[PDB]
Amino acid sequence: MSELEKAVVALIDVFHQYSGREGDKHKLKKSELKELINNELSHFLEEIKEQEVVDKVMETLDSDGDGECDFQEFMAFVAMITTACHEFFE
Amino acid sequence: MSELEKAVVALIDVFHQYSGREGDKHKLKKSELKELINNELSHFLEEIKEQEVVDKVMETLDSDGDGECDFQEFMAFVAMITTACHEFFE
Ligand SMILES: N=C(N)c1ccc(OCCCCCOc2ccc(C(=N)N)cc2)cc1
Ligand SMILES: N=C(N)c1ccc(OCCCCCOc2ccc(C(=N)N)cc2)cc1
Ligand SMILES: N=C(N)c1ccc(OCCCCCOc2ccc(C(=N)N)cc2)cc1
Ligand SMILES: N=C(N)c1ccc(OCCCCCOc2ccc(C(=N)N)cc2)cc1
Ligand SMILES: [Ca+2]
Ligand SMILES: [Ca+2]
Ligand SMILES: [Ca+2]
Ligand SMILES: [Ca+2]
Repeated sequence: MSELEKAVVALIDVFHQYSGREGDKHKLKKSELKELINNELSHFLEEIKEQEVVDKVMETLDSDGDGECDFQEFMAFVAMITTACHEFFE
Repeated sequence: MSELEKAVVALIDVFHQYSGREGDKHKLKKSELKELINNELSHFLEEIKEQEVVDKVMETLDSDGDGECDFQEFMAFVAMITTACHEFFE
């Protein structure tokens, strides 16, 4: 597999390392999303320590109002992160 | 860096391995997009041999009508691919 192809599976891998931990196995609730960010995006994103900060990140990502981040909402999150990296973090 | 963090840079790396080859250094024209697909997505996508097929893929990706695929349009492409992989390719 190519680097692109490996990167694609890595995106799917990380979603499920976190999504299956609690409740709905196919969505990241706030507590799972916090965990993912703090453990998998520690170099790209400031550590989330306040519940308020998890809420605001989840409000941004949650396009269907169920209070959770599903896979396509996660893909939009990845697009935000990648775009920011691409821009050398503003 | 985490696997997620490495995957993010890999997405940026591959865009530029192909985007800088011809013309506008920050966009993939059809010929660059064909090259990327055939060389970097050979396990996920059928090889493109016909110009018609490049055109139709580019028509799908090109949201601002400039006939080229920029970075955010590339990110949507990646979202399509990842979603398809996630779905075990329908
Ligand atoms: N030895 C290690 N484990 C290690 C140390 C640093 C590292 O770094 C990778 C480069 C990331 C570049 C970080 O760039 C920014 C700038 C601003 C913001 C912001 N506040 N929005 C966020 C990120 C990777 C691994
Ligand atoms: N194999 C490679 N090419 C490559 C591999 C690792 C790397 O490590 C970057 C550490 C993260 C810091 C921010 O990463 C970027 C990278 C590229 C762009 C860009 N060209 N837009 C913008 C931001 C950089 C390039
Ligand atoms: N030894 C090698 N170099 C190698 C061989 C196979 C491989 O495979 C990875 C798994 C990809 C699974 C492929 O699954 C589909 C199913 C349907 C379509 C479709 N027609 N849309 C596209 C892809 C990777 C490396
Ligand atoms: N470290 C890992 N976990 C892992 C690493 C590599 C891998 O190789 C898959 C080859 C590509 C074939 C299609 O890949 C997928 C993978 C996961 C899902 C899913 N769970 N939705 C859907 C499709 C699978 C899992
Ligand atoms: Ca869950
Ligand atoms: Ca949602
Ligand atoms: Ca170009
Ligand atoms: Ca365009």
